[PDB]
Amino acid sequence: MGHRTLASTPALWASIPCPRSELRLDLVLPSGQSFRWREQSPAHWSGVLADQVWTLTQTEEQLHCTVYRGDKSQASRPTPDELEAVRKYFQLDVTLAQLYHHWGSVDSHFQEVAQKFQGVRLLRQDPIECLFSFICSSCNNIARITGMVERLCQAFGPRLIQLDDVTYHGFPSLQALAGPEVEAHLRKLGLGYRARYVSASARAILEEQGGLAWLQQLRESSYEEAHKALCILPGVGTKVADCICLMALDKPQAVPVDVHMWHIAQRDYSWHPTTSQAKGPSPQTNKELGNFFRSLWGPYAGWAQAVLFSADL
DNA sequence: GGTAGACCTGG
DNA sequence: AGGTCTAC
Ligand SMILES: [Ca+2]
Ligand SMILES: [Ca+2]
Ligand SMILES: [Ca+2]
Ligand SMILES: [Ca+2]
Repeated sequence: MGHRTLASTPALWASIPCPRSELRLDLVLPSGQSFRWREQSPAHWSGVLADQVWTLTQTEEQLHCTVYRGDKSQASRPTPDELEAVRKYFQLDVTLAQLYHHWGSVDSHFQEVAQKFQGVRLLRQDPIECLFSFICSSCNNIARITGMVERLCQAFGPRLIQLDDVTYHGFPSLQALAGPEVEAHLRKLGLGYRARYVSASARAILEEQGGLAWLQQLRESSYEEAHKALCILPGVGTKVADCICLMALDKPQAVPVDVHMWHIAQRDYSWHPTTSQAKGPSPQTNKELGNFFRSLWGPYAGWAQAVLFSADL
């Protein structure tokens, strides 16, 4: 049959209690957090989650999930253990109603816009996927990032299943990305200079930093200590490190600063740098702007940012 | 020690 | 969407 819909094969879906006010798929899944989610049917989002493929759709009160067991298994509704993977991914224990309240309390501007854009939360992503996706994000549009990431997974990622005319692949290992002649191969896939960064970082982690554990144990480390460590890797500067911290390493206070931020900082908040004499973006001033919004929104500043970014782009 | 080049490209 | 490395 291939890609399932809620109407098409109703016995195969299981529901996770979640109102649209807590999660809007259409606002989080395509919004440049993950690049590997596709809306194959209208309102149905298919992607790879915990090394299986899932199709997600939502009604007013429920989030509907189905998982694609292969030719190995018979068709089954998602198990409670399987569904806890989905819950974990979307970090539903974090309650947006409460966060939106707190942000709207201490920021009148937020109140105005966040009323229109609810359900904008942050995914908890695998650090590897996240790192390499955002290494490729340098000087890059979401569309081209999406293609680069997709091509990279087809090339070096294990085959999961085929639905319709789409072959879902897992995100590649450090071993695959550290393999010989990978950079050359990735250039043929049009990553450009990012090809060198992918290979160099995969090798840097495996051969110098002590492997996958190093990257994963940056979850337990502080935001300060995790950011310093990521920046050692080739291709990883301040902005990429903040993205990884915020989307993979459980640092909600991380505020990745780009010119989009500055536009928002000036238009909406009328913000000027005080410490640095420089009036434009720099290492000093971006450090301020991150601190400013952490001061303004507090520990979940990064999540609050996402509501504003999802309002514009 | 904050700034102006090169790096890839789809344009 | 447009950041990271290198250079003085
Ligand atoms: Ca994995
Ligand atoms: Ca199953
Ligand atoms: Ca794929
Ligand atoms: Ca670096």
